[PDB]
Amino acid sequence: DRELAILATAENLLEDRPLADISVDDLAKGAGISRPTFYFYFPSKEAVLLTLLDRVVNQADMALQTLAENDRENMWRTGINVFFETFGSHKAVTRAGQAARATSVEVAELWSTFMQKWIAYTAAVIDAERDRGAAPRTLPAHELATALNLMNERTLFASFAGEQPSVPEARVLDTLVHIWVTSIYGE
Amino acid sequence: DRELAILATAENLLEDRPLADISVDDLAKGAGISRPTFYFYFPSKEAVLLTLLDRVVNQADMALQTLAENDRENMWRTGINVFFETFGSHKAVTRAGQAARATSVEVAELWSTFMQKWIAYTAAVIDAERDRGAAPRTLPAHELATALNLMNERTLFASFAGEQPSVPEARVLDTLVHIWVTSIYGE
Ligand SMILES: CNCc1ccc(N2CCCCC2)cc1
Ligand SMILES: CNCc1ccc(N2CCCCC2)cc1
Ligand SMILES: CNCc1ccc(N2CCCCC2)cc1
Ligand SMILES: CNCc1ccc(N2CCCCC2)cc1
Repeated sequence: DRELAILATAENLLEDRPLADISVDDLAKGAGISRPTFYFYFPSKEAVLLTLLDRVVNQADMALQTLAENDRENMWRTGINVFFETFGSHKAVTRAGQAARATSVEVAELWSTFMQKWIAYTAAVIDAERDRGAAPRTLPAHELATALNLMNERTLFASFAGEQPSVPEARVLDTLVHIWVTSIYGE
Repeated sequence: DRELAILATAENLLEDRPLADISVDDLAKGAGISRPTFYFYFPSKEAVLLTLLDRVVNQADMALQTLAENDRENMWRTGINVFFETFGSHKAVTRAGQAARATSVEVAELWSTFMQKWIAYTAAVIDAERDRGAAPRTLPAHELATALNLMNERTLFASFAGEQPSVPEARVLDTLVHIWVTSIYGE
């Protein structure tokens, strides 16, 4: 399938260079198609990135939904790990998709919708923990959930991209889980 | 002074539109100078932004240094508030400077150097709290400090920019302080 070959080529090329340094000819060439055939499937390379990002985000969303449908520290660690493993398996798409937020309304909306959904879920679990007496009623659950999920987005991204500063990738899950558990269950 | 007029004009224009939508003629016109006179002071509008960002970051750094040279929850709240009030007083420069990270090595290095400095300081205070028995020895202090400061960067930025999702600006200091205090002092 030619559309899949375009997507595979784009992800492969994003490992080596940013989207600005990839041409439609590069994408068409790697996919084994002509430039006009490429434009049948996508109007631009930015549309290719949007489709790649949608597939990665959808993969994380489906894994989280699978977890949601089935100790306290391990509960949170298993969910945070979905983000760690899913986006960490597509670091080039993740990095390019984060950068495209500044210039693409569709990319920004894709990220925003996903984040709002799992912030709302986080808040609902915190509320449930408070209802059963396991967690104290401290901050508004939705505000706490927002900050913790923004921390995870920024901190996981830093670890993936090798940024300075960053938590080493091999330490970042423990670091985030500690902060989540102490801030959710601590007085 | 013509350089200051350029900087003032750029900050004023960044409140209304991004840097891509501001021309050197716009900057020169607002500053009351010609285009070639502008290029005496700055080689590009991106250099103007870099200078603006350097002034804002330096303002925060000097305020933090003043605090460092002079209860536990209030100690952390007063320091986090430096970031809240300094960058919140220059939201347009802050937003443009964050966006320029993706394309400017000098902007990225400016942010990185500042962040590394106050992560190192945060870690040193955490270590001091552990040395005097006030905080438990849980995560490596530098890793904990890294995640907490990345949370603050991402979460304050979201609140300033009106992003969705975000913590409301009037709630964001309480939210961050809670997470810092529980994760630093909690077992
Ligand atoms: C039964 N709840 C399973 C579960 C499902 C999802 C999560 N996460 C926690 C990390 C943020 C997304 C939601 C945590 C636990
Ligand atoms: C509620 N949203 C939680 C969330 C947490 C982390 C992320 N990211 C996405 C960017 C790469 C790091 C993981 C995205 C969403
Ligand atoms: C005596 N220590 C004062 C003090 C100075 C700086 C801070 N911050 C805390 C927020 C991150 C930057 C460092 C906290 C407390
Ligand atoms: C250790 N660095 C801490 C830090 C915390 C917050 C920020 N930001 C800068 C972007 C706007 C929100 C505040 C920058 C640095």
